[PDB]
Amino acid sequence: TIQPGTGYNNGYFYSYWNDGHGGVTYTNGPGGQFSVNWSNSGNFVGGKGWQPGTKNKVINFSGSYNPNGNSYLSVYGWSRNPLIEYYIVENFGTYNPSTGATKLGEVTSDGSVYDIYRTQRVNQPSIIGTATFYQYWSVRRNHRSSGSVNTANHFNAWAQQGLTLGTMDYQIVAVEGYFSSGSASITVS
Amino acid sequence: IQPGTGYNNGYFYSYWNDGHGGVTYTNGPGGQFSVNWSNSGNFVGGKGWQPGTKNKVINFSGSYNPNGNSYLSVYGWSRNPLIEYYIVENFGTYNPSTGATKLGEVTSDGSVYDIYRTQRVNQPSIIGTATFYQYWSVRRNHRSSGSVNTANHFNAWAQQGLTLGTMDYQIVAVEGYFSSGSASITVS
Repeated sequence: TIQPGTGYNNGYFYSYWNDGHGGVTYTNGPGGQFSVNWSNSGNFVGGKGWQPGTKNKVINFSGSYNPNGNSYLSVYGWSRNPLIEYYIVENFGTYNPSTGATKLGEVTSDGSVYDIYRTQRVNQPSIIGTATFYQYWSVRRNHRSSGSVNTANHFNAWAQQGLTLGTMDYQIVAVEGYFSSGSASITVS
Repeated sequence: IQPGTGYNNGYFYSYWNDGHGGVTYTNGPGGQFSVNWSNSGNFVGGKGWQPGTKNKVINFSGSYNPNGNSYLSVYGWSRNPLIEYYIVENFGTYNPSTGATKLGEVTSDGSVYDIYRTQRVNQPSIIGTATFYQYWSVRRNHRSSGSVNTANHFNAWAQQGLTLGTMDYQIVAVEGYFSSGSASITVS
């Protein structure tokens, strides 16, 4: 009933994307809440937040996150000029999504050490169309499904290692899945 | 001893420096060598084989105490194509793969290694000044003793399209770069 796309719900921006593989139900709830239920999904990512995001937003989230297989829960966003995709990963399922990415260093924020990484995406889908761009990762060592993310600590850590922010695009708390099943119910503020 | 190559107590050795001063390379009994350095320039030296092989299992043991920029590695070259390579087992204050292009990961001898390549442009080499690629495997679990199955690295590199030519020397080496330290390493 909610199809892949973007828009606003109950005051919050939301984005939902899938590869058309079937097996994902994304729902928007009251306020900053969204749920995802999935079963033998393909690749998807969806959630609530802001458009545009900012370089110093403190993002609060709370709820339940129950992946069965490949999945992660993150602050997810994009920047323009240069085109950048980024993830501050708060929890993941059966696969560490930083695997294969180049480690850049570490940062401490909001009660955990994070490992930071970058990888190059070549001719991949993006907010401006097929493109080659860098994808930044900050992966929390102490997994959780509630908390507060001071995005500035991660942007500062990435910038130390090559990141430049031109103009911010969207910035959401998102659940990603990749050929897996699960449920999640997350509220953003 | 002075910068050069040779054999000592059954082992090939190579010692190179940039002329800056501040480093002593010493050959010891059997497969042992030591390095002591203090405000050095750039150097690399150690013991092993000439030529090395693409399936050698290399054993090293001892003490490695860098104070600054340094690494401990299986170090060697191939010819045709000219390739310089490092399987880095430990390092000091700087990750020598910094800025190199990551090609993948390989698990070997008790650790995940990150695999990289970079290009050296008009740089010193075993055949003179040249431009050539440099392959890296960098151990995540740092150690100063252990066993290196070189085939696991060479095969992983090949899978990422990193061809090796005819093998030249292959040693366990201590490198330093504008730093101080001591090391005592025995190869077998």
